[PDB]
Amino acid sequence: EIFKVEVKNMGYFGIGEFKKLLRNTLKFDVTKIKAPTRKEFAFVCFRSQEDQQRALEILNGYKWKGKVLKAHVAK
Ligand SMILES: [Cl-]
Ligand SMILES: [Cl-]
Ligand SMILES: [Cl-]
Ligand SMILES: [Cl-]
Ligand SMILES: [Cl-]
Ligand SMILES: [Cl-]
Ligand SMILES: [Cl-]
Ligand SMILES: [Cl-]
Ligand SMILES: [Cl-]
Ligand SMILES: [Cl-]
Ligand SMILES: [Cl-]
Ligand SMILES: [Cl-]
Ligand SMILES: [Cl-]
Ligand SMILES: [Cl-]
Ligand SMILES: [Cl-]
Ligand SMILES: [Cl-]
Ligand SMILES: [Cl-]
Ligand code: NA
Ligand code: NA
Ligand code: NA
Ligand code: NA
Ligand code: NA
Ligand code: NA
Ligand code: NA
Repeated sequence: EIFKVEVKNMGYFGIGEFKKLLRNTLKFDVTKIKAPTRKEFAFVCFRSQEDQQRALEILNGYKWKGKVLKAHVAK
């Protein structure tokens, strides 16, 4: 089943940097990322609901690449 979020207020970023944050720094089990413009927003899907819930708790308020990130569930 699908456990998706949208990360917002990202400013400019690289996909390598973002996948590092999610998978190396925060140890999320990421199944998929759609951030095609490399700015402002990224959709992410996690293998478990636990990581989706974890991503929303952590990323809301998380200072990264000069920005205070926000995140919400995505359908
Ligand atoms: Cl920026
Ligand atoms: Cl932004
Ligand atoms: Cl960029
Ligand atoms: Cl990068
Ligand atoms: Cl990039
Ligand atoms: Cl990096
Ligand atoms: Cl990081
Ligand atoms: Cl985690
Ligand atoms: Cl992907
Ligand atoms: Cl799409
Ligand atoms: Cl992408
Ligand atoms: Cl592209
Ligand atoms: Cl689950
Ligand atoms: Cl988890
Ligand atoms: Cl919050
Ligand atoms: Cl924080
Ligand atoms: Cl800063
Ligand atoms: Na934004
Ligand atoms: Na980085
Ligand atoms: Na890792
Ligand atoms: Na693309
Ligand atoms: Na748009
Ligand atoms: Na922070
Ligand atoms: Na959405």
